[PDB]
Amino acid sequence: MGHHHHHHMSTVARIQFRLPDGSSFTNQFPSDAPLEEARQFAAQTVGNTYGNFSLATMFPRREFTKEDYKKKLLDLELAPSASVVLLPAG
Repeated sequence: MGHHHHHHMSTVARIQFRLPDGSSFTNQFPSDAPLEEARQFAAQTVGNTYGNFSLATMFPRREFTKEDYKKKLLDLELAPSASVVLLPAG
């Protein structure tokens, strides 16, 4: 685009966990911390409600795989902010 200044403020990522309810909750996830943390954190809240929900990013909409969870957050460019999409099954 036209810049040459990256990495200076911080080294963490921000994700917004949404849901069918309409609202969403924002959390703090480092650029290295596992992505599953956001998944388990949301699931731990309700315990058992969504069931078989699917998590994905807003754009460019590429879906999430088993590797996306095991790996870090910034691995898929989540910093400094990102959005998710819940696809519950019931």
